[PDB]
Amino acid sequence: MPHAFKPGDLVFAKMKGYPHWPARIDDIADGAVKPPPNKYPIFFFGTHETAFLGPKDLFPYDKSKDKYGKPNKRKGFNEGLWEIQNNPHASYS
Ligand SMILES: CS(=O)(=O)N1CCC(O)CC1
Repeated sequence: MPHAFKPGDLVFAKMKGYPHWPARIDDIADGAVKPPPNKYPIFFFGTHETAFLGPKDLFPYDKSKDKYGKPNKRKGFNEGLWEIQNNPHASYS
């Protein structure tokens, strides 16, 4: 059975107006801004941006890759696909 989400989990993250996007649950660094209650820090591969999202918008990567892991025109997406597949736990600072 599933556990709750935890830092390092790989997902497709969905925001309004964007296709399901390769992403990870981030850690919060000591001294860094924490997300709101009930939200996780989501690092989106390719664009390297963070947003705060709840589980409803988070699709586990293994299960979802066959549907969502196809090239997309949007900026950063295809770079994103390479990252999540090839070095999803790397520092992208
Ligand atoms: C799916 S995306 O384009 O990487 N996206 C992440 C950050 C958000 O605020 C909007 C842009």
